[PDB]
Amino acid sequence: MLKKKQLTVLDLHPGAGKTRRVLPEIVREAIKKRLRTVILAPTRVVAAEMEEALRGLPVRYMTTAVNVTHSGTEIVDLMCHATFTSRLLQPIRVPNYNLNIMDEAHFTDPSSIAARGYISTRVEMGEAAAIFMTATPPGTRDAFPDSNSPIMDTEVEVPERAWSSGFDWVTDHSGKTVWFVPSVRNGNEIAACLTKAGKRVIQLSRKTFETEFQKTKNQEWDFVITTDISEMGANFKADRVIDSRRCLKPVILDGERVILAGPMPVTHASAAQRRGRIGRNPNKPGDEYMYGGGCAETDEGHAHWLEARMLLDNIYLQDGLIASLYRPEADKVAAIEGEFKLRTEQRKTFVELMKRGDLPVWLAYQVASAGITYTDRRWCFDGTTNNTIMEDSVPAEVWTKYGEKRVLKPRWMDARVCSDHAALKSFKEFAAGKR
Ligand SMILES: COc1ccc2[nH]cc(CN(C)C)c2c1
Repeated sequence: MLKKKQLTVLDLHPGAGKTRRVLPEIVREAIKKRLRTVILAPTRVVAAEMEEALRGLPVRYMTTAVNVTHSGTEIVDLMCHATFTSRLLQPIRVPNYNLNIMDEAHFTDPSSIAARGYISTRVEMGEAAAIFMTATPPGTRDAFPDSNSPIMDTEVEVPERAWSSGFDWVTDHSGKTVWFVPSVRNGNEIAACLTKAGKRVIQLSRKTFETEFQKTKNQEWDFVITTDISEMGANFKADRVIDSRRCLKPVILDGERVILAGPMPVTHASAAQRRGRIGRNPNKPGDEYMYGGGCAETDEGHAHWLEARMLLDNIYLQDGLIASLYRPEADKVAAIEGEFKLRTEQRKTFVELMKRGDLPVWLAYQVASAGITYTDRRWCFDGTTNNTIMEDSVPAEVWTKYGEKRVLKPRWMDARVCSDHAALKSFKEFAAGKR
């Protein structure tokens, strides 16, 4: 696998040992060959599982995930997908890694797509080797891959709302259930229904993931209610997955606004990763997968692939050259390589709006490309009336940095800034100049 100009897709089935058995063998070989190596974890929870698997190999942990003292002699770096892309965008030297290993390489967050595009471009140029580890590479059509033990697959109607009757099979279960919901808000309503029926529920989403995931280890629980983030290598001691098979799709309408479309069907990759949370113990057959809909290729036209192009257009590769998307996912967006390339100062603004501002890529780009500076929040208030953000069915209001109460009415509307209570709270703090 470790020959230059090679990209290997390590597509062993979920629970086959990619992370705990194969990755340490690769790293040991890399260190033997003196290859400067990066290991890309999708989340800090995976970064911590990798540290355990790699314990006593010389690896530099470039993450808060882990508390380890580095010797300064490591040639193997480990960091999150998002950190890799972040450091590429910033005026910080990223070494030209000879070997690029991406774990959970199916991850469809914009920074992950961009990282794959950058790495695969370097391999295509003959500059580096790469290994993408995932049971579900781009365009997979198999929602039911092999498992360590047999799975009971049942097509069943799955609740997406509180229920009073008709789903006795959900609560009649005496084991532990991981339930994939299409949104935080939908998870909140299901979680409250289960709690009222006496169940112990933990809720996971992107913003709460590291903190809340520890509860699945530290305390007893009956249900985990999670968004699609638990597709990226999150392990549970569970015997059932309930899968809505639905997700929200960010969609850019008329180049002008982002809406959250759906819920609509997940991809086959997503369905296989949701299912792949169970059947992992060869000694525990008959884990159950209950699925509530079909799969479809809903990544086509999904805003994440356009956002990935915005990131890659702003990463230096060589002279004016621009990294392409990884070939199998390059048709998911109709974008012109370089159309989003920003001048030095606008690019700095773009980066800060993402890193400090915590704005979605698409929205960061609109602001930066309009020549607005990072701390100038007038655009949060000067949009058309149709861009008014609602809070409990009244216009949301914030005090501006000037001390004026104003209606939140952003010049560009991205539904992700107000998709749930936590998101809207964060965007109000931004509009107020609080970060
Ligand atoms: C106070 O102003 C309001 C309250 C409720 C509303 N429902 C629809 C609109 C108009 N839209 C631009 C928010 C509206 C305005």
